[PDB]
Amino acid sequence: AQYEDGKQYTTLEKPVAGAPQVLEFFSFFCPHCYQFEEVLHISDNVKKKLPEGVKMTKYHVNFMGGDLGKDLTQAWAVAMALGVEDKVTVPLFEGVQKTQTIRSASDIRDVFINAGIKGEEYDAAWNSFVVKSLVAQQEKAAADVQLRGVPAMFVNGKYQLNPQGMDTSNMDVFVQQYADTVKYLSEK
Repeated sequence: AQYEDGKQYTTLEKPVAGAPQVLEFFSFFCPHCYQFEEVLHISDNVKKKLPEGVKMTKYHVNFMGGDLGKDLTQAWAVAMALGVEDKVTVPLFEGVQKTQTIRSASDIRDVFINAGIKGEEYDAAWNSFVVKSLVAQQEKAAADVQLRGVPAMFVNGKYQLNPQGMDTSNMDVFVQQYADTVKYLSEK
């Protein structure tokens, strides 16, 4: 066939009920995730090919970068609660991987301040129980698919994107193939 299990996607043998439709996992410590965000704009190009009525979820993971990795999952929860994902994603990647100026929770906070979120507002979100359960959701979702690797995408709690089985000669071709596969899996 053209799309075959174990080729452009794998099937979970332990399918996950009540999962978000399109679920993406990442880490600001994850180098391909940096690529997925800055260079390839994967999340974006997928949305452009997803149907009417499909919501897109993206979660951070703990298993890279130790104590800062966890700080970063809470911070992403703050970002989701405030709706400021599009303003902090890039300086967080670049602060962790490019300039390496993010070394503590306080440096993470600085990115939010610089991005125009107010101190009072960041610290109140940081410390709120709404952010705690949002942290809990991110962790529960990673837990349900026994996640050991990022970047990762899951469709309808049963399919996992397998980017290794797509070719990377051409960046644009890789992206479209990736998105088209998400579209295929979506309609399944």
